Amino acid sequence: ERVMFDKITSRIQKLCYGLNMDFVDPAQITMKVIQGLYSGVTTVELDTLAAETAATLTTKHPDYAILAARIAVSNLHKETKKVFSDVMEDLYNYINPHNGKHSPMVAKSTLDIVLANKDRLNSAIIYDRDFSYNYFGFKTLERSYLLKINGKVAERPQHMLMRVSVGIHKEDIDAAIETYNLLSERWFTHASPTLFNAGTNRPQLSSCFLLSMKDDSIEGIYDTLKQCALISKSAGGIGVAVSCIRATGSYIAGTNGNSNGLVPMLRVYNNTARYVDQGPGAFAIYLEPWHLDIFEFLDLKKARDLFFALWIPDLFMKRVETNQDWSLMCPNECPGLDEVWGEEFEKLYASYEKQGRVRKVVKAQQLWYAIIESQTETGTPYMLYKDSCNRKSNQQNLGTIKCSNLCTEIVEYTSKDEVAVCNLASLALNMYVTSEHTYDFKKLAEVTKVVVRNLNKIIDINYYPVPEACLSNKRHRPIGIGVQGLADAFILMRYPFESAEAQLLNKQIFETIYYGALEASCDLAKEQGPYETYEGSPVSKGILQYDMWNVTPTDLWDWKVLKEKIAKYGIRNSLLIAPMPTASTAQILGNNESIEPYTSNIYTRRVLSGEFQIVNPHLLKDLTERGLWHEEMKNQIIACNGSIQSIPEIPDDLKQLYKTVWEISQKTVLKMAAERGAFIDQSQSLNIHIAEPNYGKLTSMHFYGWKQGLKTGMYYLRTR
Ligand SMILES: Cc1cn([C@H]2C[C@H](O)[C@@H](COP(=O)(O)OP(=O)(O)OP(=O)(O)O)O2)c(=O)[nH]c1=O
Ligand SMILES: [Mg+2]
Repeated sequence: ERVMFDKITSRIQKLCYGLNMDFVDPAQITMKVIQGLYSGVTTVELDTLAAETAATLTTKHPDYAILAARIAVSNLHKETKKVFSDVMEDLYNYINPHNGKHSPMVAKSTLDIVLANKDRLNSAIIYDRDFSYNYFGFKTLERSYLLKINGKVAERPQHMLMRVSVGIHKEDIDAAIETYNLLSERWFTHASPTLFNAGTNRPQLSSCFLLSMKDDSIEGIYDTLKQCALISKSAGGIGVAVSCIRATGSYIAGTNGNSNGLVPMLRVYNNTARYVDQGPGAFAIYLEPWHLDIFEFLDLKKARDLFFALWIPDLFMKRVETNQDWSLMCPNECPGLDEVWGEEFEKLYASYEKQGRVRKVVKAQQLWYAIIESQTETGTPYMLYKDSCNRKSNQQNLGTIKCSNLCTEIVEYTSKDEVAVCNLASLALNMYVTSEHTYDFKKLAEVTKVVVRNLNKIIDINYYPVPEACLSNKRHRPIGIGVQGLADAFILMRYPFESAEAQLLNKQIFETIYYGALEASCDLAKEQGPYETYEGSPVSKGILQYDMWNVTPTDLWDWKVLKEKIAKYGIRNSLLIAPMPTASTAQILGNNESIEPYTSNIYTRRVLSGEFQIVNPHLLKDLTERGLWHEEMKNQIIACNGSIQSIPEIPDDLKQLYKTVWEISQKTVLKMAAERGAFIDQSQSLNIHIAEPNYGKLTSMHFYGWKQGLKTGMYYLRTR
């Protein structure tokens, strides 16, 4: 009797294994999916209509997103070949059908390793792991990370991961399989470039590059510009130290004229970033605040493809705080201020002052408030503390570090002959919480060892866009291991972000990563010898990052014994740790970004023409299981900008747990950054969230960060 309303309900019901059926209701999906109408429709339109329908119910319970993903994945599975070696073969044999030209999508060398070991590699893969993404993390993979033939996905998520593994580990099949298992289980992820390009020809595997301007001359300026344009060709973020370029109106000997300053120079850099965007290039431009063009620099963005950062010496900060004057200089009149830091900077700068080699004197506080006025409008410039960066860098023996990278986590040496490179991965901190609410530190360490070994192998396979990058990387072998899902780990342990329980876990997590990392880096040194510039470095003198912060680790790990291992063998890598923003990879694994708390408990994702409302999944489980969740409450939470603090019916323990970043003290945020920072040998990407900007309050956040010892005081300022 008409009927046939279940039928499709059963198809949906089939993929609900393990979901919370108190809130997931297949019939609800079918009521919208039916309206399926059509005589000419089949088993392909629903699956995509049911997946979309399930995904909009993510606001009723999080398992709807898991159901949406299973529907979408099983659908992808039937439009895809199962066998890995066969997808790689088709990727290689791709003839671009309308230019005629053979255009292989994987490297011949990769495919040949694959075909030579297909039985082991094909059978190592477990396709049910493709079902472990939530809908939105799957659609991100589908959009950018799975190779397409015809505009039709050929790679399963498993196929992509296995390519990446073989791409990294080559003929080492044991390694490749181990890394496959870690990645497919989600214990860590490689950074986006690695996922895109490993196993391909053109394996541009790195994330960001750092440059110093070659010299203060048209010649110099345009070599650097070229270098930037070549790097931009290959998935490059860029940081550029620009302080050695002479100021506006300074004398040019050879044309008897006057320099045009930084601004019109940077117009060229800005247009090169717009122009070379693979076909959206972004350069971060780093200036020291003594440079005479500082005011015009802080007023420009008010240059859309440039991002601005101050490389700040302690002296400037002391001058601001004691209300003294601040001398602005042209680097051509006063050379080498950017080649030197700390005492040696303060003395040389002071000496130019005593000589009256000064182009303008301002009150330090006039410049200070130009800076924070800039930050209020654009949220830039980024605030980096030059002297902290150098004082606590294991690359010290190389010389003064002139800048950081696009996202402020990388503090590495650069020069005329060297472009610094960021080789990146992240650990998924939430995955290490046991089902018994304890933190598995030993597994964390063991995973970090694997990441180190992979990042070292990447240094050696990478396609470098300029030879100065290659030289840099091979000489010092730095690596940047970050994290994601710290907020999620806290919540899974039931710790409020500001609680003493989290503050200790926070310190222990990062003791552990630095420990494992050093341990693998030392094991690699035993096998292959220390990196070339290791003799001289603070680590070669028995000094580790925490010693530079005058911090004593907790009792969790035996540092005495590691130091003996390092004293004997050295380490393979000049630097190891750098919590980066993880914007794209966090969105794939379904964690919150990096070290950041949840910015809001309700947020939207776009998926093509779709717009989806998502509730903090930890929160939504808590609210649903306490019979508190309904639509009228969702709308109250939206009306309070994602806060649950003024909703009377939520118990105060959950309110503590689900504070948004706006409601968490930024002083605490900056403090925990300094505390884990003692075990981070580079820096960390650290935004400040102040609800409504207040010049006094911002000045006070900056000085707190500076005094805590942070290398990066502030990435972006966010106001809402
Ligand atoms: C030639 C030129 C230089 N400049 C700036 C950019 C460089 O930082 C700076 C020096 O340019 P240079 O090309 O070095 O000029 P120069 O060879 O005369 O060198 P010097 O004066 O050192 O003896 O002048 C302009 O702004 N516009 C110009 O047209
Ligand atoms: Mg010159």
